[PDB]
Amino acid sequence: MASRILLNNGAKMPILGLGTWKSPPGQVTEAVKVAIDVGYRHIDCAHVYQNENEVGVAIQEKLREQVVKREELFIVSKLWCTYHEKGLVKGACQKTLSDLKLDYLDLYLIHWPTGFKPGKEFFPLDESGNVVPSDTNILDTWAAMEELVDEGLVKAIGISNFNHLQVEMILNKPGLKYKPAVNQIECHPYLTQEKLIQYCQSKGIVVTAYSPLGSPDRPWAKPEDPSLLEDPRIKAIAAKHNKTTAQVLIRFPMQRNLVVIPKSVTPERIAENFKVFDFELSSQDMTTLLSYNRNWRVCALLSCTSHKDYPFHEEF
Ligand SMILES: NC(=O)C1=CN([C@@H]2O[C@H](COP(=O)(O)OP(=O)(O)OC[C@H]3O[C@@H](n4cnc5c(N)ncnc54)[C@H](OP(=O)(O)O)[C@@H]3O)[C@@H](O)[C@H]2O)C=CC1
Ligand SMILES: O=C(O)COc1cc(F)ccc1C(=S)NCc1ccc(Br)cc1F
Ligand SMILES: [Cl-]
Repeated sequence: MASRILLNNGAKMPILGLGTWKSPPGQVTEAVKVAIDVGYRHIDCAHVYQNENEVGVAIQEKLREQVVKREELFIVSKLWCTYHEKGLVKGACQKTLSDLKLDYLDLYLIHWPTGFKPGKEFFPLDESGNVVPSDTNILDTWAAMEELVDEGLVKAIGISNFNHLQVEMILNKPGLKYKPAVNQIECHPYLTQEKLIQYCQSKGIVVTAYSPLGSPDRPWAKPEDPSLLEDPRIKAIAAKHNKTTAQVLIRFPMQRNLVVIPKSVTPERIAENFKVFDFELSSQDMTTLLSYNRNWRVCALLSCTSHKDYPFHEEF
């Protein structure tokens, strides 16, 4: 397959990127260096991951080494929930830029539709454990994102974890200046997301699939949870193609016209996960993988579920 997808800002985005959530700060610099050495040109980052400085060390070294040019990289980060305030968006973006050693981002996403009270804590709680909301809505936050484009800090803006009706609100915003380029959502065979994907694609938004391997390192994993990487039905498809289960799980979203961002800090796996451009899943394989949907999410959070903008009460 072709390696990049055209966005509605006119730029091209690599369809495979390296995820960095949970990548330890003492390992992520090497992970990103290895990734760039073996062909990755897209890194998915976020301020809340607490490792952007270390990701940036790698990016900067590979630019300095002239392994790559800046124009050939596609660096993504995300505005955390405690920075949904007109007066905080630019500084949040600029902190990310400073940490990543960059003068622009290729794509900057609203990480979640929910705004939280600003302050030092990423999840400010009341004494009963509910997240403390911000009164600032997704439309005013979007206008603040648009300003970043108009200041040259970011080349594209988008959204993440927005449900159908939240994407629609964005698209229906009075005075909308820039459409979202991307909606980054969880997507894998147990959470296939057909409805939200069709809605977004029909509107020209590119979808990025996160947790494509089912996030086995998620901190809240339980033993009885389903496991994509161990599912013998998926292992059988992999065996048939002489690929690993992870490689099937990465190729799957690619053939749905999605971008996909598997995370690893293991050099061998970083390389394995990139070797997904020389085989094709059949239509029958694709439909079979889709059939495994069970509406199972890695990323949900009870403390945020009353927030008026919490995204997953809607069907999609
Ligand atoms: N926008 C949002 O709200 C969210 C964004 N994301 C983004 O998506 C990225 C990917 O999702 P994430 O939840 O991290 O989980 P993934 O589904 O990418 O799974 C990562 C886990 O899979 C392991 N792994 C990686 N490659 C292989 C392989 N070839 N064989 C076996 N195991 C493998 C990793 O181990 P190891 O590292 O030890 O090799 C790690 O434990 C995140 O890192 C982040 O960048 C994720 C969640 C939410
Ligand atoms: O979010 C990430 O990218 C990956 O996950 C995280 C990454 C972090 F660095 C810190 C927390 C999370 C959590 S707990 N994320 C889930 C989550 C957060 C906020 C809301 Br609204 C709902 C929700 F489901
Ligand atoms: Cl963030």
